[PDB]
Amino acid sequence: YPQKNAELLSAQYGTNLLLLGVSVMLALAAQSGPVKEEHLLSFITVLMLVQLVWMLCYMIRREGASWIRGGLTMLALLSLIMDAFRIGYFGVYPIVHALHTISQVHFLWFHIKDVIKKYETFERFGVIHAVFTNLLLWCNGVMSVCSMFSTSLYYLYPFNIEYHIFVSAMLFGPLGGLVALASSVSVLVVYLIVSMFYYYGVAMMACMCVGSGTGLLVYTLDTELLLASSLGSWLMSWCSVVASVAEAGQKSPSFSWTSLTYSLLLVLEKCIQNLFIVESLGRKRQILKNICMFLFMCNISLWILPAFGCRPQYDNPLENETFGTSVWTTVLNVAIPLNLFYRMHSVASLFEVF
Amino acid sequence: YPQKNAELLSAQYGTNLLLLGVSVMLALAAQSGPVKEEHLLSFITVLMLVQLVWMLCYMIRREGASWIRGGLTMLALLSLIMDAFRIGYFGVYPIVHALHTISQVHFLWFHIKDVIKKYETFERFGVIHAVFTNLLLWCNGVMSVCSMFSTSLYYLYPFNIEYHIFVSAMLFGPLGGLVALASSVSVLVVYLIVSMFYYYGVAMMACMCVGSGTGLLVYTLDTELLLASSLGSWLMSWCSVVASVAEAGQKSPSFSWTSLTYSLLLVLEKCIQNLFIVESLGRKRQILKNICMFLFMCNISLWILPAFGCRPQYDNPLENETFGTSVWTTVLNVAIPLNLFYRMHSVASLFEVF
Ligand SMILES: CC(C)CCC[C@@H](C)[C@H]1CC[C@H]2[C@@H]3CC=C4C[C@@H](OC(=O)CCC(=O)O)CC[C@]4(C)[C@H]3CC[C@]12C
Ligand SMILES: CC(C)CCC[C@@H](C)[C@H]1CC[C@H]2[C@@H]3CC=C4C[C@@H](OC(=O)CCC(=O)O)CC[C@]4(C)[C@H]3CC[C@]12C
Ligand SMILES: CC(C)CCC[C@@H](C)[C@H]1CC[C@H]2[C@@H]3CC=C4C[C@@H](OC(=O)CCC(=O)O)CC[C@]4(C)[C@H]3CC[C@]12C
Ligand SMILES: CC(C)CCC[C@@H](C)[C@H]1CC[C@H]2[C@@H]3CC=C4C[C@@H](OC(=O)CCC(=O)O)CC[C@]4(C)[C@H]3CC[C@]12C
Ligand SMILES: CC(C)CCC[C@@H](C)[C@H]1CC[C@H]2[C@@H]3CC[C@@H]4C[C@@H](O)CC[C@]4(C)[C@H]3CC[C@]12C
Ligand SMILES: CC(C)CCC[C@@H](C)[C@H]1CC[C@H]2[C@@H]3CC[C@@H]4C[C@@H](O)CC[C@]4(C)[C@H]3CC[C@]12C
Ligand SMILES: CC(C)CCC[C@@H](C)[C@H]1CC[C@H]2[C@@H]3CC[C@@H]4C[C@@H](O)CC[C@]4(C)[C@H]3CC[C@]12C
Ligand SMILES: CC(C)CCC[C@@H](C)[C@H]1CC[C@H]2[C@@H]3CC[C@@H]4C[C@@H](O)CC[C@]4(C)[C@H]3CC[C@]12C
Repeated sequence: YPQKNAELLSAQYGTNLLLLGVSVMLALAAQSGPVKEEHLLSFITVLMLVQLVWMLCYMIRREGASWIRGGLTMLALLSLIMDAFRIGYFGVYPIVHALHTISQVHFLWFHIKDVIKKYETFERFGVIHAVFTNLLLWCNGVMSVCSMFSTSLYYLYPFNIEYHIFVSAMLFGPLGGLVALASSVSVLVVYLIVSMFYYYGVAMMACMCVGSGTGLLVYTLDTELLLASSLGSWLMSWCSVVASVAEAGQKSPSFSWTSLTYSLLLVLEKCIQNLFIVESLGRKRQILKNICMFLFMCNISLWILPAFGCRPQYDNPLENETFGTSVWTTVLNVAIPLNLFYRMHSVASLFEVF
Repeated sequence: YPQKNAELLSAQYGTNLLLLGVSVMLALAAQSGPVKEEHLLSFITVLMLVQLVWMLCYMIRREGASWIRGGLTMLALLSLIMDAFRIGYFGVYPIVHALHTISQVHFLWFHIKDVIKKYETFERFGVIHAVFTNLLLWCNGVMSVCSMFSTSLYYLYPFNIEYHIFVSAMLFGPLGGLVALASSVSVLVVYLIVSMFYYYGVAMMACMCVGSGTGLLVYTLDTELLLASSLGSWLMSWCSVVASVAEAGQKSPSFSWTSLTYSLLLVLEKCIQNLFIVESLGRKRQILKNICMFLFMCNISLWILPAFGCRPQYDNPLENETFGTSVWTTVLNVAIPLNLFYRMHSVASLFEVF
């Protein structure tokens, strides 16, 4: 049997798998009579069950990496406690999801590395199924003692979405840094006990742009992953830029050239850092070392801030009136958990450079 | 200067170019105060002007293929008369668009082939700009004597969108066939002078599936283009399948197992034909020849039918109540002009096989 056809036929299966999801999601976004949320939960439940069964059949037949695995396991633990909370609240979906999570963690830990290397068409259909089950659970995620459950679900939400992003992915000077690490926590605490976030972010992004530009002046999977994760922040930034300029057209002190500069600096920071990292992969070596140090000790600060819930973007009245509550909320729900992945990738890459 | 960075930096530019569009489109879909349609028209007008200027600078510095060029030129002629009608109705956009169309046609005809071969960073930024200007004009297209203008704009609409698809692309037995060619016109005329369309399509897709399957039993850019264009019909089909099943849950004779079979056959037909074509690229040779003949003389029939305006899908009350008028309309607006590209590609490929 020619094996190229398996790549094509499986690929067609995979895209039909995604497109069926889109159809059921579209019929749900419309909030029409015939399609209810339970139909989407049933659908994906059926896809997880199919996956589990595939893994069981595989086990029957068989009669950098450290950072990736650590991130995967910790995200899995958070996505599993997310289900412990859902199950505690009361349906069926959180149980199949918990089983799926446990399965994925185990398979990725022990087999995806080299066991799968020797393969034919069974694995080619299995992997595509897993990729489009995860990449469709991220869709469902993004779309979707009462205060105890609400608080825990809030804090765990970006980690469940990031979990799905991370699994999708796999299946398919120094003094300023050290001060910044303490400042991140200080900003978080004072926020919990708005404008400080934007001022901190602008100052931090300007310093990062200067550092990375200096490093460039002194001078394929990683580049693609950096760009793929960068798109979340780029979308969020351009939404803020469009709303800020549109309001700036009329008489309004809303923007105060602080949300526009912030958004443009975020775009510039990412566009420069991606090149610095890609290029990195006698007296000048020390400054390059200081650049690598100051940069990842800064990356961590901007990764802790959204990770611990200080995110003020959901409370912005400008881009909610401009884009709509559900649209702006969804855009933030996409950009935030992907940004939490990008920053860790950046830290690990800069560390390995150093 | 290292040239790899140009690929990365230009790529970042290109995706930011797309994301800015998305932001302005999102602020427009919301139909909020600050963003009007004129801001989107101004935006893209600015991008075309930039492109034109790029081409002028390029000309200053310089001090299968037949089917592709023919399709491009005829689509350009239809997209240009589209502007002749818009200009006749009265702003600025149709004039810049006409200039853009004339530019593209000329550049693609004489230079894109080999003149650009010798290049550095100017061309790398130029091509990405052109790709994301066209691939964003397709977005605007899809979203958007009065009866004379309405009639002409209706008939020319799929050809303007297909024009943008085609340009995006480039920048980045026998007796049954002969009868089918006459039947396509007969069906078109009787439709203009509904159920016949669905019965014809079901009969035709079942015959195509049998032919292609038989050919497979007897036994990289083209495969990717076939899949990329197939996704339009796959989305449209899964929308019909989801709405049909959801209605089938309740007591309803709407589906009548004619829209569900049609949609599933369309998916199967495409999934089998894509493999037949990819595999194709003593006594059994004659049947294979008959298969190639019967198939492209059938492909043409299903390409003439939507091309000449017999498309009844816009009048479906089921998938408009199920998905919403604007959503179902948009889905058809995507699937139809892409399907018109797929079928021509299929005919040209089968012809070359024969
Ligand atoms: C890298 C490749 C394999 C995937 C590319 C990312 C996808 C996961 C993205 C691409 C476009 C996205 C889709 C864009 C638009 C919509 C429409 C949206 O429907 C709406 O609610 C709009 C208004 C309405 O219809 O109510 C629901 C999510 C969905 C299907 C999307 C979910 C995420 C998708 C599939
Ligand atoms: C990588 C490149 C080449 C692809 C670029 C595609 C992105 C620009 C897409 C992918 C995900 C999309 C988003 C995914 C889903 C939605 C859902 C939609 O929200 C709704 O569900 C409708 C509101 C309601 O619930 O009524 C608004 C559009 C938005 C934010 C989409 C906007 C466009 C995005 C960012
Ligand atoms: C092959 C690569 C380079 C591109 C992939 C195809 C894109 C051209 C597609 C992918 C997802 C699509 C987007 C999906 C979702 C939306 C949301 C949509 O906004 C809505 O109207 C939803 C509800 C609302 O917000 O009112 C407008 C079109 C847009 C931006 C899309 C336009 C076409 C996009 C960018
Ligand atoms: C190639 C693979 C890996 C990517 C799959 C992405 C598709 C599933 C995306 C690309 C284009 C998207 C469509 C582009 C734009 C819209 C606009 C949106 O319509 C609106 O503008 C909102 C209605 C209003 O105007 O109020 C509804 C979703 C829809 C049909 C999107 C549904 C999801 C689609 C088909
Ligand atoms: C990885 C895991 C083993 C340890 C850390 C992950 C955290 C996200 C988890 C671990 C246990 C969780 C806590 C237990 C229950 C709590 C209810 C209420 O009072 C506010 C949130 C509340 C205090 C939770 C916040 C998030 C926590 C702290
Ligand atoms: C690798 C990475 C994915 C791990 C992330 C772990 C964090 C999400 C965990 C670690 C410890 C947790 C905190 C401890 C208890 C806290 C008190 C109460 O107000 C609820 C939030 C509260 C402040 C928690 C927020 C989430 C934290 C910060
Ligand atoms: C390529 C081009 C040179 C020739 C064919 C392309 C067609 C899509 C174009 C050519 C001229 C166009 C016609 C001229 C004006 C007409 C107004 C009204 O009575 C109904 C539509 C109306 C009759 C148009 C239909 C579409 C036509 C027929
Ligand atoms: C290569 C490909 C992109 C070329 C497509 C050309 C067609 C769109 C053109 C060719 C001739 C045109 C027809 C001639 C006049 C017609 C009478 C009136 O009722 C308006 C529609 C009317 C029936 C036209 C529909 C569009 C046609 C069929």
